[PDB]
Amino acid sequence: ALLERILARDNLITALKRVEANQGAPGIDGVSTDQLRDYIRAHWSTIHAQLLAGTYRPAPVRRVEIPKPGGGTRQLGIPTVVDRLIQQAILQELTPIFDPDFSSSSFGFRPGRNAHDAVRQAQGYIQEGYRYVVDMDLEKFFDRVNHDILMSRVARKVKDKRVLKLIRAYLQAGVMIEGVKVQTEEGTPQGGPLSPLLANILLDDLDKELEKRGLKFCRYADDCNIYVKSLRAGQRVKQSIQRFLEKTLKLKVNEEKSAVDRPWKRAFLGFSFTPERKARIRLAPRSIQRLKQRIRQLTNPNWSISMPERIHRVNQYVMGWIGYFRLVETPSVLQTIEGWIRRRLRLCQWLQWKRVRTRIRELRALGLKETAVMEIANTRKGAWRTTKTPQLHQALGKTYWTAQGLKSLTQRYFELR
DNA sequence: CTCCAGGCAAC
RNA sequence: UUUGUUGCCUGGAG
Ligand SMILES: Nc1ncnc2c1ncn2[C@H]1C[C@H](O)[C@@H](COP(=O)(O)OP(=O)(O)OP(=O)(O)O)O1
Ligand SMILES: [Mg+2]
Repeated sequence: ALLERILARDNLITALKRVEANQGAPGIDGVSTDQLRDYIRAHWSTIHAQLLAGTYRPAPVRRVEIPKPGGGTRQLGIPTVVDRLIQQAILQELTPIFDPDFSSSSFGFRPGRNAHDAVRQAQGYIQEGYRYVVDMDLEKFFDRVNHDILMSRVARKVKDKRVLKLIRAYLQAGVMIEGVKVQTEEGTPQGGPLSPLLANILLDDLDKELEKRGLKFCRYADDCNIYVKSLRAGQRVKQSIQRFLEKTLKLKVNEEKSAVDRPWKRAFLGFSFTPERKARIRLAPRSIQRLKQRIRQLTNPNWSISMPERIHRVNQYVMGWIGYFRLVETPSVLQTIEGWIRRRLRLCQWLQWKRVRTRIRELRALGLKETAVMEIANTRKGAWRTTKTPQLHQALGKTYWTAQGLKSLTQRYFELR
């Protein structure tokens, strides 16, 4: 049956190679992915037997506080490499049981689906005429998952008692706080490979309810939003759907994040929309802000890196960044921040030549005319002031940065379309 | 298409 | 320090 199919050699090797590919930091017992094979070779006889019997209670997860993009802190729960290995093996077999029967409009944590699919569908509704969003998000979503309501929804498709106990064991598994196991009454650990699937299994009913009501929506994990014809209809469905998941499913809603605003006045998966009669996809203000922040630190202040290395490091971020944000239909802002990147990249180039003699040497070598060299080389104007002067645009223009290895943001934006 | 390494995004 | 799912981007071996 199922737990036999989970523990098949072929399934465990694919689960092994995943854990090893991730190179995650060790769980509570300090064994890294680098010695996962040698661990299982030594202890599989004990592990294999113990878990199929129903007795195996897994190792408690490790608590790690990390920052979230919103502002606050996220409590991680890192299982042991073997518990990551086992959870992966469960996930690999449970996926084809549940995933085909998940909603058409569910895009989070699923294979062959991404954030772009969720945004394009969301755009489709506002483009047709449903020009008001019912934005929503849940408070501490993974932490506030009730074990009984989860396992009930798991029990619908998987009838095997051995795996239901195994999944519950991982839910039950505690946290090790300075050498004591603290029991977990509610919540799946953020860090267990099986946790995202379990999250979708619970919210599967939310999709079916919204599908039953005949509502247009796009879900990506807890970030769910429903699109409507007017604000009255949007306000109506907001508190109605709020009470559904709060009583039937028992999950709290984040009222700070949840709102019934216009779609172009809110952010959905790092994107927003435009006021236009056909609503174009644009960058969210935070998406621009985070790019700026990352470019500001990559360009060297008290940091100290080689110049061509920084061009490679900026390329490596920006080319990766535009890989995701290519979905936007506004090259104007992309042209602006590309120019801004160059102005930031001139700040380092300018500060590299501190003395005027080196400035005169480098500008003359670059091909700038002798009148322009002397006019700017010995200026009282600040570094950020001199970066936007006619002289430094000429000497260190887009032509220079392209010829010295810098990848054009807007070029690759077009080349990815 | 599967596999390897480096990265970027969403949650 | 930093786990996880999922998707893509760049290079390499089949
Ligand atoms: N880096 C991550 N590692 C592991 N799980 C994550 C990570 N980021 C997000 N998740 C998971 C766990 C979260 O409960 C779930 C929904 O994300 P998110 O809404 O950002 O956090 P949250 O729902 O726990 O808190 P919040 O109250 O701030 O919305 O996605
Ligand atoms: Mg949330």
